[PDB]
Amino acid sequence: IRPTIGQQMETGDQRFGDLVFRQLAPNVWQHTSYLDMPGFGAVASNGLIVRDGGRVLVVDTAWTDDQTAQILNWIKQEINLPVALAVVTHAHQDKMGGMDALHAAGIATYANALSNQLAPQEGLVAAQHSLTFAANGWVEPATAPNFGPLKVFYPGPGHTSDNITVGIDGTDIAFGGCLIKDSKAKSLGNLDDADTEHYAASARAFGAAFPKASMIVMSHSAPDSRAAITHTARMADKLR
Ligand SMILES: CC1(C)S[C@H]([C@H](NC(=O)[C@H](N)c2ccccc2)C(=O)O)N[C@H]1C(=O)O
Ligand SMILES: [Cl-]
Ligand SMILES: [Cl-]
Ligand SMILES: [Cl-]
Ligand SMILES: [Cl-]
Ligand code: NA
Ligand SMILES: [Zn+2]
Ligand SMILES: [Zn+2]
Repeated sequence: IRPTIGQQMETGDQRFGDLVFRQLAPNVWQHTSYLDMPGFGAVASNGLIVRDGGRVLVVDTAWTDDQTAQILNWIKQEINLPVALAVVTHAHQDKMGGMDALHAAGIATYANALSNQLAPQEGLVAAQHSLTFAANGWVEPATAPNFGPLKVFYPGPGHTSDNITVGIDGTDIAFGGCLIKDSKAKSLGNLDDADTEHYAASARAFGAAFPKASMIVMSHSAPDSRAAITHTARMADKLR
């Protein structure tokens, strides 16, 4: 039950197969999957599940196809509405490891064009659709058709050059993915593929994109305050 990296079990977490689901809002769930790193233990990765009327929107895969299938299973059981689309927040295993499971389920997948271009080099499957972004980082609306409350924002390079973020419009929830670390984080996680020059501005950009989101959901920590953004940014300031 207990990851080395990620939030531990708390009451109101629902354990379903190998995954954990935490209701954040009437219409928003966090999905948590665990990659058993040999010798390091389980690494939690969080995405989101959003009910938008008669359809469900997914943010990020699990680490694996098998885990992402369990997410669909959980959605089927708990919401029992079709998954309209998945948005995946950059081309790394924690965010796009389960693309095949979404595709096999006939779920329309969207990623940053650059994530799609990077997917093959990262041993991953591209999303079937490419999000492009304006100079101010907002998704080009035509590339994000019928996204409902998923408000996609490319904050700039940080965790990766392709990392994107998702505000859940009509909620106080914004999703920073692996760009954002919790307010008590000692580390910015894996900086291997990171843009250390732009990280801070990108963390802040995310904050300013979703100025009214009080609940910040991220890949490897329990949903947190805006302090997650500000702390991530302050840590990122040291990188320059
Ligand atoms: C949680 C991480 C430290 S690992 C993860 C990602 N890495 C992977 O998905 C790798 N496939 C992986 C290899 C070994 C152990 C865990 C993940 C990355 O490089 O951002 N995201 C990192 C992050 O968000 O900082
Ligand atoms: Cl709620
Ligand atoms: Cl503008
Ligand atoms: Cl906002
Ligand atoms: Cl700090
Ligand atoms: Na890489
Ligand atoms: Zn990553
Ligand atoms: Zn990550």
